[PDB]
Order: sequence, then C-alpha cells, then structure tokens
Amino acid sequence: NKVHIIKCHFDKCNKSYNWRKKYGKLRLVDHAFTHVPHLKMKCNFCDYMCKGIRNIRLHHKKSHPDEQLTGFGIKSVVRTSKKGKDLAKVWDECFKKNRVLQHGS
DNA sequence: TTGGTCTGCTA
DNA sequence: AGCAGACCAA
Ligand SMILES: [Zn+2]
Ligand SMILES: [Zn+2]
Repeated sequence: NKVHIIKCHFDKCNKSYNWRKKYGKLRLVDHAFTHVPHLKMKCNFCDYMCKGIRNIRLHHKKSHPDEQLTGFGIKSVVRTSKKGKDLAKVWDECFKKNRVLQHGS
C-alpha cells in the first residue's frame, strides 16, 4: 500500500494526487466529474445542487440528519446515471493511463 | 468546501 | 478489496 502519484490526463489539466490502494477512488471520481460540463448532483430531499459525490454526501449529513437512508454508492453512478456513458468516458480520459489504478496491480 | 491522510468491516 | 466515514488543515 505504498503512495502513488496519480495524474489527471484531461486536456490542459495539471491536477495530481498522492494516492494509496486502500483509499479507493472517491477523490479521483469526483475530480473527473469536474471536467463534465453541466453535471450536477441534486439533493433528493430539497432543491440543493452541487458537484461531486463527497459534497452531496456532506450535504445529506448536515442538512438531512433525520434521513437515515444513505446516498448512492460509488459503484452505482455509471450504471444508473442517464449520462453514465459520458461519466465512464471522462474517467478514462482523466485516469485510465494510471496503471496502478487497475485492480490487482 | 477540498486536500492530505487514515482505517474497520457486510473480514 | 476498497468503500466510505473519519480527522485536521487551508
Ligand atoms: Zn483534471
Ligand atoms: Zn438537501
């Protein structure tokens, strides 16, 4: 579980992250989504909107503590979003070239 | 908010 | 495994 330098390969982006296998991909997925125009996470309990899985979960925790029901899992985003193909596409454009992001290597 | 870092378990 | 909840710092 050593530290790896993960680089975003999207056009004109110089973002990089210190990353370990155990971290998982939340921060990386959210960064890829910043390259998706007009993509927004809408709160299912009010008119709040934001970008990013981490942010919408923080909104749920702070603004809706009576809703014990949890937000979406990271492995549900691609397969249930109407723009899921675009989301998986922007992930590949951003991070696919980082070989260590592959499972089992 | 976001980054850097951390880790128990539906281990 | 790595999700996803956690901390503090900026
Ligand atoms: Zn980027
Ligand atoms: Zn809300």
